[PDB]
Formats: sequence, C-alpha cells, structure tokens
Amino acid sequence: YNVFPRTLKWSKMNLTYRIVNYTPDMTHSEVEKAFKKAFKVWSDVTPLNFTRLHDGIADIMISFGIKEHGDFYPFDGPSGLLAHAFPPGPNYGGDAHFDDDETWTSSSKGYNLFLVAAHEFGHSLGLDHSKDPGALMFPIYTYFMLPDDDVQGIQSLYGPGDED
Amino acid sequence: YNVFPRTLKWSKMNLTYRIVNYTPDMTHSEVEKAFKKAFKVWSDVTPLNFTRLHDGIADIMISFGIKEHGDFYPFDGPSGLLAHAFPPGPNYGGDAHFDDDETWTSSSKGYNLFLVAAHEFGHSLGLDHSKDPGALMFPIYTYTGKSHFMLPDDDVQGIQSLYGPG
Amino acid sequence: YNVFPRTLKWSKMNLTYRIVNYTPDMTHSEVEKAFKKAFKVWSDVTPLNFTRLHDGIADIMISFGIKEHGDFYPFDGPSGLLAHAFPPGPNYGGDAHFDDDETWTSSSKGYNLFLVAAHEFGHSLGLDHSKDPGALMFPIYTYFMLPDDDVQGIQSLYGPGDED
Amino acid sequence: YNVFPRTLKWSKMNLTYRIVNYTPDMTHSEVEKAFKKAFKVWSDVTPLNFTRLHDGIADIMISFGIKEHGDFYPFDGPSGLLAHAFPPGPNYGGDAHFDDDETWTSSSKGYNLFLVAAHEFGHSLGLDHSKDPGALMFPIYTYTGKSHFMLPDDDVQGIQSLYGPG
Ligand SMILES: CCOc1ccc(-c2ccc(S(=O)(=O)N[C@@H](C(=O)O)C3CCN(C(=O)OC(C)C)CC3)s2)cc1
Ligand SMILES: CCOc1ccc(-c2ccc(S(=O)(=O)N[C@@H](C(=O)O)C3CCN(C(=O)OC(C)C)CC3)s2)cc1
Ligand SMILES: CCOc1ccc(-c2ccc(S(=O)(=O)N[C@@H](C(=O)O)C3CCN(C(=O)OC(C)C)CC3)s2)cc1
Ligand SMILES: CCOc1ccc(-c2ccc(S(=O)(=O)N[C@@H](C(=O)O)C3CCN(C(=O)OC(C)C)CC3)s2)cc1
Ligand SMILES: [Ca+2]
Ligand SMILES: [Ca+2]
Ligand SMILES: [Ca+2]
Ligand SMILES: [Ca+2]
Ligand SMILES: [Ca+2]
Ligand SMILES: [Ca+2]
Ligand SMILES: [Ca+2]
Ligand SMILES: [Ca+2]
Ligand SMILES: [Ca+2]
Ligand SMILES: [Ca+2]
Ligand SMILES: [Ca+2]
Ligand SMILES: [Ca+2]
Ligand SMILES: [Ca+2]
Ligand SMILES: [Ca+2]
Ligand SMILES: [Zn+2]
Ligand SMILES: [Zn+2]
Ligand SMILES: [Zn+2]
Ligand SMILES: [Zn+2]
Ligand SMILES: [Zn+2]
Ligand SMILES: [Zn+2]
Ligand SMILES: [Zn+2]
Ligand SMILES: [Zn+2]
Repeated sequence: YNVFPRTLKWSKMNLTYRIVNYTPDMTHSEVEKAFKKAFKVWSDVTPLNFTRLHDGIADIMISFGIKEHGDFYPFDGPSGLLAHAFPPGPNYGGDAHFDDDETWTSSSKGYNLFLVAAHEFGHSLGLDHSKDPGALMFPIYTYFMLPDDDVQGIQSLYGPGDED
Repeated sequence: YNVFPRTLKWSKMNLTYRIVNYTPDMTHSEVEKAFKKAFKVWSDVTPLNFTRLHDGIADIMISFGIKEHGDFYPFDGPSGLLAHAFPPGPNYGGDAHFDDDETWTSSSKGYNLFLVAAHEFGHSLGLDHSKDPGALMFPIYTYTGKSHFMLPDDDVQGIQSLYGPG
Repeated sequence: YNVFPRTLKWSKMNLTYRIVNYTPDMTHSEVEKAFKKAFKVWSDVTPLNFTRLHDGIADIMISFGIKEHGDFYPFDGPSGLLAHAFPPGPNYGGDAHFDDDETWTSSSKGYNLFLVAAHEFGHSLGLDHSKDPGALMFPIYTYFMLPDDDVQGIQSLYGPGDED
Repeated sequence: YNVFPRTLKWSKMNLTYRIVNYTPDMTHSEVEKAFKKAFKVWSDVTPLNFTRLHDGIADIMISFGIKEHGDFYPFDGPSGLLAHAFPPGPNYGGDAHFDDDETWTSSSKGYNLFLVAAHEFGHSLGLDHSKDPGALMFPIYTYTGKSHFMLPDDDVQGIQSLYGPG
C-alpha cells in the first residue's frame, strides 16, 4: 500500500516543460533564455533536471494569456496580478501562466520575465510564499543568487542534489 | 519559507457525505446502496463512520458528470478515465466525481459503481495507489463476478496505518 | 456564399436532447416526463421535433449540478439562481443546467421542474426574456397553456409548424 | 418577447485588431505579416480598414492557445479543429483563436497561418461557410502551393453583400 506524501511535490526528479506560446514583448530566444535560467536557479540546488519539450504534454506547461485563459484565475489587465502557477500535481498541476497585459522584459523596465518566472517555478515545484522580504518566494515583486530561505525551502522538498 | 503541506488524513473519525446528483444508469436506491456499501468497506476496519446528508456541504461531496464538470480535470467520454477523487482536506478535499459517460451498474456490465466508489473513497481517505495487483487500491479495474467483496489485506493495512483498527 | 442568419436559432428542425444526470428530488420517470412535456410545449406550436438520446452528444445537453459545474455561470446554493440555458449554437449552445441545491418537484412545492425547464428550453431555442408578466419567458418564476407572447416569439423564429 | 438578434455586420468600417500572443512556430515578424495579409484579403475588396493596436482592447482580439483556453470551446490537440472565430459583436465578437497544437507556417507545411487566418477573419466579419468548393469560406482546408492568393469570386460576393465594394 501507499499513503500520499506529506507535502505537494513531484515524485520524480526529471521534469519537462513546454513554452506553449510567446509574449509579443520579447524575442523567442529571449523568452527561452529567461525560462532556462529560471529553471537553473532551482536545478542548481536540488537533484531536479528540466528538459524542454517543443510539443505535447509537459509536466510544466507555460503560457501567456490575458483575462480568462482556461482556469479559475482570470487575469486582470495591466498591473495587479502578474502571473500564477499551480502546485505539483496532474494536469494543470505545475503549470505557469503569465499575464500578457503586463510588459515582459529582460531588463529593469516593466516586469523582468526571468525573475517572475523563477518565482512562479518555485510554486510549480511546491513552494508557497515566504515571510522573508529578501526571499525569491516573498509575495511582492521587486527587481542572481537564490536567497538562502528559498534554498532551504526547495531542499526540504527535494534534497540538495550534488552539493558541489 | 512555506511548502504546501498535505492533509495526510481526516482529523475527525465521523465524516459526512452527500450524493449531489444521480446517474441515469441505476435507480436512486441502487446508487445509494452502492455508495453505502463502498463506505462500509472502510468503516468496517477503522474507527471511521459515515453519515449521509441530503442538503448543504458534506465532507465528501459525490457527483456524476461528463467532460468539463467544474474542476478543470475533465472527463473523457466512454472508457479511459472512470472517476477521480481529491485527497483529505477542506472544500474539494475528499470529493468524488464519476464519469457518467461510463455505464454504471450493480453487476459485471460496464463498471460496477460500488467497486469503483470503494476505490475512489480510498483516495478520499488518504490512500494512494498500491503496487499489489490484488489490492482494491491497485490502479487497474478488474471485476471478480462474485456477489461478495472482501477488502484485501494490503488495503486493510494501508487504511489502518492512517486511522488505526476499528 | 452564406452570411450568418439574423437571429440565434437552430438551422434544423430535428433536435436531440440528453438527460446527462438526475436530481435526487424526483424519480427518473418523473424527470423524464417533466422534460418531455416541457419540450412538447414548444413543439406543439412550431415545426420542431425533439428526440431523446440516452448517451453521446445531443444538441441540448441537460444536467443537474451545484456551484461550479463547467462554465462561467456557477450556481449559488439554495435560492437565487435556479437554472440557466445557452442560446442556440455549437458545443454548450442550447444546453440547460439546473441548480440541484434547489428542491425540484412535480408539484407546487419547491420549484416545479416542468415549468422551469419549459422556460429554460425557450432560451435553448432562441428566446430571451419577455416584458409580459404572464409570459413563460418572463424573468421571474411564479407557479398548461403556452402564453400568446411566447407563441409569437417562438414562431417568429421557426414558423408555426402544423397549425392544426 | 425578445429573441437573440445577431449583429449581421460591423457598424463601422474602421476596425482594430491586436495580436495578444504568438506561436512558437514562426517569427513575430512572420506572424504579423500573415495576419496583415489576411486582413488585406478583405479590406482590398470593401470599405473596411484594419488598424493594429499593441495594448488594450481591439475589436478583433487574436491569440494562440491549446485545449481549454478561456471560452469553453476547447481545442483538441494536433489536427481536427484548427482555429475558430466569433461573428461580429462586442466582447468576444470578432475574436480569433488559433490552436497552437497545430504547426503554423508560412508555407505548405502544417497549416498556412495566412490562409487559415483569412478564413477565420471571414467569420469575424459575418461570413458563414460557403458551399462553393473553390471558396476561401469553404469548410475544408486545402493549400495551392502558389505564392500568390486571389480571393475567389464567391467570397468577394459574400463580403461585398455585407459591406459593399471598396
Ligand atoms: C525578489 C522577489 O521576486 C519575486 C518575483 C515575482 C513575484 C510575483 C509574481 C507574481 C505575483 S502576483 O502578485 O501575481 N501573485 C501570484 C503569485 O504570487 O505568484 C498569485 C499566485 C496565487 N494565485 C492564484 O491564482 O493561484 C492559482 C495559481 C492556484 C493568485 C496570484 S508576485 C514575487 C517576488
Ligand atoms: C479491485 C480493483 O478495484 C478498482 C476499482 C476502480 C479503479 C479505478 C477507478 C478509477 C480509475 S481511473 O483510471 O480513472 N484513475 C483515477 C483513479 O485511480 O481513481 C485517477 C485519480 C486521480 N486523477 C485526477 O485527476 O485526480 C484529481 C482530481 C486530483 C486522475 C484519475 S481506476 C481501480 C481498481
Ligand atoms: C410562468 C413563468 O415561468 C417561469 C419559469 C422559470 C423561470 C426562471 C428559471 C430560472 C430563472 S433564474 O432566476 O435562475 N435566471 C436565469 C433564467 O432566467 O433562465 C438566468 C439565465 C441567464 N444567466 C446565465 O448564466 O446565462 C448563461 C446561460 C449564458 C443567469 C441566470 S427564472 C421564470 C419564469
Ligand atoms: C481555400 C480554403 O481555405 C480554408 C482555410 C481554413 C479553413 C479552416 C480553418 C479552421 C477550420 S475548423 O475545422 O477548425 N472549423 C472552424 C472554422 O470553420 O473556422 C469552426 C468555427 C466555428 N467553431 C466554433 O466552435 O466557434 C465558436 C467559437 C462560436 C468550430 C470550428 S477549417 C477552411 C478553408
Ligand atoms: Ca542539481
Ligand atoms: Ca495584470
Ligand atoms: Ca502540469
Ligand atoms: Ca505583454
Ligand atoms: Ca470535501
Ligand atoms: Ca471516461
Ligand atoms: Ca452513464
Ligand atoms: Ca409542431
Ligand atoms: Ca440557487
Ligand atoms: Ca449543445
Ligand atoms: Ca435538488
Ligand atoms: Ca472582439
Ligand atoms: Ca487541433
Ligand atoms: Ca504550434
Ligand atoms: Zn491561469
Ligand atoms: Zn507567488
Ligand atoms: Zn471532477
Ligand atoms: Zn485510483
Ligand atoms: Zn451552467
Ligand atoms: Zn430566463
Ligand atoms: Zn477559443
Ligand atoms: Zn470556417
């Protein structure tokens, strides 16, 4: 027999992600680089490995949309909600949605896609918000080295991987 | 930091359930009996007890639906997905949905409601899938053709590891 | 070439319906009789013909549910919203949903299923609400002969069928 | 009584559109050109004019998505449904969604975006399906392999019956 695990987490270290569509704000390569770096933030401190899928069903489905986009959390136009991601689980579990009514960038202007994505993927992997104002998982965006609180949090779920 | 802690088991032994709607495939009475029997599978070997409510919110909300039915875990027509249930917790936690595109029965035809419900309720109470091919909590549905059902030891073990013996 | 028709309506006279599930409040036959009678209200004054399907995809999919049930119009518990139906069209077009947190009956108690359904099927066929307080399509439930305003409305869309 | 009257055509000749997001299959520039060309198919033979907006609400909101994407008319993976658009009107009226589980291209491979968009925009402007197998508004997709596209007379007739000639 098997009881469910103590916390929401992926039961496998090899996870896939798919960039379903793209924002008008950045080139395809800029978006790909931002997400690749956001996933590396987490894989650098755990045994997690992420492989990008170009089509089909990935564990983490990434998309850009506005207002109603297929779930119970419609976006709200410019500002306000920026993006959201679902905790580990089947179907929409792990997926990350970005509000395309925001201006996504690879700079300090608008909202930095890499930073928001790194935060969203923390949710995709099982982390909720932190009370630490310097943590990546703090609930408010402010514009890289993963803070220690986020390292302790993610490793409590998946272990450290190679500590080297 | 904070993670998403999971409710490993119900913190109370007295649970409530409500049959929100009914399948066209069986009589109301047949449906009620199948669910009662399915809960008894688990209550018989633990301190758990189930009470049926006819209105309002119950811990375990039971309903039949097809395709997209309110939780974005859509069903898929005949075959494939049969039903699903959420693990212990508030709101949708514990709830069980049955795909009415399946033909539900009190026999070997289509899918036996009692057997599928008993399996789903295992999930509702905190049990994941077993690796023992003879367990109720095994992921594949099979029907014995017998009029009596005996909860396999693996399931007794699992459920009791969470709630203790009755 | 073909432009779209002037009003939302079914482009065929032969329509199907399927009772997907049933309310705990009445027997299966009582529900079937209530819906059969509700459809006859409309077929008796137009060329429409309704055939019940036991499975598969019907033009008019009928179901009972509570709160969130698969669309943008979640129900609200006892009282308030009673049911709703979508105007003619593909997929959810024409479908009718009944709030099972209400008590459905074949009497004057609770909400009469036949009466509410007859009203909902008017929507399923293309009628919106009427200002006539005696009309079946009036927006407020009050507890059979189809009122003249509803006859004029439905025939403006489908014609009278056999006037005999 | 009241029925649900349909907006037979846009009451203004100057329409706006916005490309909300982009497919992974083509460059932003390729996508923009395909949509511009698709609108021009219709504006070339009518008094209609289209203006691209980069933010806010436009009459014709264009987006790519998969499966359930916000309107409960879910897409279905590779093949089958390619895209859909709503007839003239407020809100979702005029909007066009493309199934990104299809491979969109500027050629004969997968589905040609320009050709499918031109067809969808026909719907956005008030045209239903034609019965003429050689029409853009015919329900079945076919690709000529030619670098130039000429709006068939049947479509010119249909669109002009609604908006008049240019
Ligand atoms: C150096 C600090 O780094 C960062 C970077 C980004 C963020 C944020 C990204 C998105 C937001 S938000 O304001 O849009 N809120 C969302 C979030 O925090 O992810 C929430 C998630 C939960 N919600 C939700 O809809 O849950 C669903 C997914 C179950 C509502 C929006 S803050 C915070 C800190
Ligand atoms: C003597 C053997 O007895 C049985 C009786 C029934 C079953 C099954 C019932 C339903 C299925 S299934 O193929 O539909 N899978 C579901 C399940 O195992 O219950 C899962 C549940 C989790 N799912 C899901 O989406 O859950 C969400 C709601 C969290 C996907 C389907 S097998 C298996 C063995
Ligand atoms: C002798 C008079 O006979 C009757 C019988 C029943 C009714 C009613 C049935 C349901 C209601 S309601 O209060 O629940 N409102 C719904 C309705 O009028 O059908 C509306 C429909 C539109 N809505 C909606 O969600 O639209 C969706 C379907 C597009 C909101 C609820 S009144 C009115 C008169
Ligand atoms: C030279 C020939 O040129 C063409 C180019 C493209 C097409 C097609 C594009 C998309 C399709 S489809 O098979 O996906 N059907 C859709 C369509 O015809 O546009 C319909 C639209 C209406 N739908 C729908 O659900 O609309 C809702 C949103 C109201 C269902 C799919 S065929 C046909 C001919
Ligand atoms: Ca590592
Ligand atoms: Ca926003
Ligand atoms: Ca997922
Ligand atoms: Ca944007
Ligand atoms: Ca519950
Ligand atoms: Ca199924
Ligand atoms: Ca069934
Ligand atoms: Ca008739
Ligand atoms: Ca209600
Ligand atoms: Ca329908
Ligand atoms: Ca009820
Ligand atoms: Ca629009
Ligand atoms: Ca498709
Ligand atoms: Ca694609
Ligand atoms: Zn979302
Ligand atoms: Zn967050
Ligand atoms: Zn469900
Ligand atoms: Zn199971
Ligand atoms: Zn509904
Ligand atoms: Zn109404
Ligand atoms: Zn759509
Ligand atoms: Zn079409």
